[PDB]
This record gives sequence, C-alpha cells and structure tokens, in this order.
Amino acid sequence: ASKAELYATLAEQARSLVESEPDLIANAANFSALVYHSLDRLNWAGFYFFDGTELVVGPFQGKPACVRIALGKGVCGTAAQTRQTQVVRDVHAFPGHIACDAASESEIVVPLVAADGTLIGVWDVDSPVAARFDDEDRSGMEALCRVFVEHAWQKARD
Amino acid sequence: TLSTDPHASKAELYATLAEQARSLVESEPDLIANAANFSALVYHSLDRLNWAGFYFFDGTELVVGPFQGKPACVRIALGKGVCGTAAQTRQTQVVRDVIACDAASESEIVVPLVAADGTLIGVWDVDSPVAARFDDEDRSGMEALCRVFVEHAWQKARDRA
Repeated sequence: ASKAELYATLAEQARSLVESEPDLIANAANFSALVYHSLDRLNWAGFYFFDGTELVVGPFQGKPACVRIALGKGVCGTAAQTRQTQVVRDVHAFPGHIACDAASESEIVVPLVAADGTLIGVWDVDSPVAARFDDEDRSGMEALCRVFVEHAWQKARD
Repeated sequence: TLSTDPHASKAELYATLAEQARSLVESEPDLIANAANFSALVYHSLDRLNWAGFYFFDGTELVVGPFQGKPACVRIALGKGVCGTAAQTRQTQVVRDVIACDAASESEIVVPLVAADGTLIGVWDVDSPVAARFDDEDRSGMEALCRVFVEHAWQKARDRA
C-alpha cells in the first residue's frame, strides 16, 4: 500500500477509535498502537506530554526511552520549543540529539498544540533505518495528530 | 544467540526484572510515565509475548491504560472476560488455552492491582501467542513485578497526595 493510502485509512480509523472514547490515556495508548502496527520499519511511536515545564513520556510503543525531555534538547525538545514539525533523516547528525534517543536512525516529531495555543506535547515516531520519513509522512502524521488533538485532547479538556 | 551464556531460571529472571522495574520507576513521580515504561520494560524482557499492559478501574469499569501490542479492548465491565473476571474476583487469572481481546492470544495471565486501602487500581494483563506460555512460576513472577509497580509507582504517588 502507498503512503497516501495508508494515511487516508489511518486518519479515518484514528477518528473512529478516539471519538467513541472519553479517556485521554486510553486514546493515546490506542492511537500509538494503531500507528505503530500499521507502518513498517518503525521502532518507537508515542506521546510526550508537557507538564508545564518540560516533556514527560506518555503512552508509547517500543523499548523504554527518554522519560523527561527539556524544551530545546534533542529532536523532541526542539519540536516542542519551536512548535515546528521535525523530519530527521539522520538522527546521528541532528545537533543536540540526546543519549536516550540513540536507538533511532531517523525520526519524525509533530508538536501538539491546543486551539488556545497551549503546548500539549509532541507525537514522536522513530525508525532504525535511515531516511524513513519524508514530507508525505509530514502530511500524513500531521493529519493523524490533528484527529488526536481535536477528538481526543480537545474533547477531554472540555 | 550465544549458548554458552548463563541461563537463569524463571525465578532468577523475574527477580532481575523486578530490580530493573524498581530502578525504572523509583524516582519518577508521574504515574502514567511509570505505567508506560513498566509495560515497555516487561514486554521487551520476556520472550513469546504479544501483549502486555494495564487496564485501570475508573470507578465503574476497566479502561485500557498504557500497553505494548496491537489495539485490544478499550473498556471492560467487571466480570466480563479474563480481565473483567480478574478485576471482580480480585484473583489472579492464569489461562493455558484461550472472549476478547487480543485475537492472536493463546495464553494469558491477568494480575489484579489493589491499593493499600483496598481500592481496586486495575489489572495487569499479559498475553502470548503460544499455548500454555505461563505456568505457576510466571504467576509468582508477574505478581512480584506488579508489587513493584504498585509499591514504587502507584502507592508512592497516592501517599504523597
């Protein structure tokens, strides 16, 4: 299946899954499981949630990794501080990449921002192969995260 | 790989994993982070597993928390299925041959999680695609792992409130 097909399907599956469920933790864990087992050549997929000061890991699929990430530090901290998606083809060349993120060869991080500008956290996907993610994954991952923010986080906050 | 390495028994392996679990959660205050990391640690330390994670009691029924594996059940009523049976009976369930959730599961162990004051926290659920993957040594080992999580993550956070 092409990337365009996979992300179109994932977007509707994700919306179906989280709209029918109030609990944010359930929705974050099921979302991580859905994406992780639908895309090949991944070794990590999951959430970090902002605690008012820094990122703190939430539900994820993969091996134990970073537990806390300061804003500005590494790919995830850079995404949270700049509020810009990070598409990294070679994590070992990303300036300031952090030790607990060493299992990843390439990475995509989408910042999650509430409608009122509050930093929610980041969505982080890692691969053990080089240049796994391109700008179509940028489009596709961001569409999945918009579903999550609108129909899981924004709902529970209200 | 490397057959000449030391080959530990189930008791020793679960004891080593309990110390790792203790070290992983001891100093982190956030309960959801510890639950996510604990699920990841156990799932990747034991072989022949296809699911490992938490369902948390919301006061009425079980609601899935952090887990490793494909999407499974989201909500489970008390008394329904292996996990709901564990939560209601407050008894550990060991199933050698598998209603719901992870379809590929052939054997399963569910450990109820109960607070110091008797509150039902939820359950810890692990599945294998192999028949009779879990025996009474796995039963004892999983219960010891869950004591670490309840003591050094859940009860720790509750007592600070």
